Amino acid sequence: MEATLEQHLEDTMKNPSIVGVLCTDSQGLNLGCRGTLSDEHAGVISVLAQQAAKLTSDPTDIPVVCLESDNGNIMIQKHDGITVAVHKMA
Amino acid sequence: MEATLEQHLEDTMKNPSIVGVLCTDSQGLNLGCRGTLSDEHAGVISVLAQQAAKLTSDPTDIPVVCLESDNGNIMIQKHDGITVAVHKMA
Repeated sequence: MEATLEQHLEDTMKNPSIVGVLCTDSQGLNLGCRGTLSDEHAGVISVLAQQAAKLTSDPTDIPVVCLESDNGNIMIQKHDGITVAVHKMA
Repeated sequence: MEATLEQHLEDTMKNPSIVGVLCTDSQGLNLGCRGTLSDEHAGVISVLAQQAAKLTSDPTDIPVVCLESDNGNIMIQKHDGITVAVHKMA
């Protein structure tokens, strides 16, 4: 099959609770984003993921990072090599 | 009253689910720790807290950071000026 990140970001945003999504490589390159998460957030998202990884030794035990505030929650995890951040309200 | 951080760390560790605790200032200075969290983790804990703060504008809306993996969960939050990390198993 032929799948694109752009398609996947569109699919993800169809979830009514998801208000933003952003993907980066391990050095903060913005691979694509929608909604509340934008170019200015990619570096920070990548640093969070890279710092979290330092707090573990494997096997493949990559910690999920969650951020919670009045403006909702952001979940950051690696999937198939890339860093994925999802913002939900609450 | 006269309270010390050392006393507070001892108190915190009495919680049977808490296996580590560490406090830092905003630049990673280790103010005190017990259990699974030690000197080597203070810089990372501080960076996580400082990066999370960049993902918000106030008032006093400091995001709590959670890390979850096979080795449990770490919750990082500011309290009265300092960064506090607590590690629980699961």
